Amino acid sequence: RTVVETRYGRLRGEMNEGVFVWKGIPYAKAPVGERRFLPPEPPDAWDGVREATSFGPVVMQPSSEAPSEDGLYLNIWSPAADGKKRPVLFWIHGGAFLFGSGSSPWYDGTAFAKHGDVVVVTINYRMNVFGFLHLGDSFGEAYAQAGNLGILDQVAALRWVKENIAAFGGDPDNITIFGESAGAASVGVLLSLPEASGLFRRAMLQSGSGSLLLRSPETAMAMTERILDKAGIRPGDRERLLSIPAEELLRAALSLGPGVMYGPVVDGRVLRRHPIEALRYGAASGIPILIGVTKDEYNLFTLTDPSWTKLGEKELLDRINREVGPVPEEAIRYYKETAEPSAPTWQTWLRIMTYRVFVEGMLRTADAQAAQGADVYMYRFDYETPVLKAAHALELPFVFHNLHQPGVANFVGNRPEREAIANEMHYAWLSFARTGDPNGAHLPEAWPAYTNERKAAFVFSAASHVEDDPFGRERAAWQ
Repeated sequence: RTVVETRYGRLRGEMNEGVFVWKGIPYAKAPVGERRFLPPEPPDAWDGVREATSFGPVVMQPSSEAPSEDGLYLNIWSPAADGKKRPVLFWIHGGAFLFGSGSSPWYDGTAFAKHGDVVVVTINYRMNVFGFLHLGDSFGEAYAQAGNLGILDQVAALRWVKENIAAFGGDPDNITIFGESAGAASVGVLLSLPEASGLFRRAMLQSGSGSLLLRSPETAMAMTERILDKAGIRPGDRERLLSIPAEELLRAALSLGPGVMYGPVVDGRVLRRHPIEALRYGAASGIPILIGVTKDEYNLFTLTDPSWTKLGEKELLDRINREVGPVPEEAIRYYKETAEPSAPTWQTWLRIMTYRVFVEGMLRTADAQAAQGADVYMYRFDYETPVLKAAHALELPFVFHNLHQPGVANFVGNRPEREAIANEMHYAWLSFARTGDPNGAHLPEAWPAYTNERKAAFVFSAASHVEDDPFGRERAAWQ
């Protein structure tokens, strides 16, 4: 029962906690050598039973084997490899398109599989300079898609599942794609992608949207120019581009520091238009979504960049305007009125960042989908949970019910309470993937669908409840 036959050959998995797991399955040919910076290609078939008991290496990233360009692998968890057509949850990890992997223990699919009788798939996709180096036409038409290779890898993994998941006990016609932060931005992009249309039935976006980390061609090209200089690669020198060692190319890129931000590029080749705008044109009509945000998420960014908490009010405001401005005066007045008397100054203003980077994107996405007539379920995660990371969503452990897993901010205190919230989110996510509706007795009260009329959203906290148009006042302040 551990051996499964796919279109490319047989795979041997292993038993774990009562469920079956297959690790390190290649979903595309290794993008090394002459295949570097090129779209993903179908993996080569093999004879015999390939071992799928160990995770494959993770993609190149700043550093269990060592990171490698040969990291296009996926992992599968299932109650049993049969023909029960179970819902399929396809996870796209976050990490600012810079680091991370589907093999990280906090994404272990055992709980979802065991508690919901669903199949779970987690993947790796090319990141940073290997997956998002926008070359444009600088090195020829063959590399015109280099700026979005990470997205293309995700699509290639999705096609592999659509084509082979049935053998692992999953239903190819009931795939729900979900992700957090950069992973949610990836979901947002795929929702708008013609090439991915029909590959999945539903989507869930946790603290992210198609606008998160999205770059314009001009912006992306400017970054590429700096990277190539640091790497000693002359524009148009395909030879050096392909022979430079992976570690050296990665070091060159990282030396630019957190100034360089990776992400999808509306390059007119892979992404023809803004991911959210596309939704307005029906790119994802008929695709239900569950979407939400982590309360005051940008505060978490000050942990990685303390500079925000050491700027004068005027000096802080200017930095915000530079990054997400222009900020209308109506908005400023709103934030001064809602400020917390006991909280430091920067916390008042950083709320502008939380809104522009996370809330607006979610609201635009929900409004676009609702306008198309598709069901939308919106939420705000308020539970205060403890904490070196690039992205800062906080729902993950509760959604995956991986509170035990190592690496997780597992600290003493409120065990029963942490369990209650997990039992609410875990099962609501399972219900959405199963039937397109997160409702059930696992929720203290009904979670109404998001409509322009009521704009209802579920609030997950120690005492979860429904709130009508909670972002209303704030939105009005800007619009």
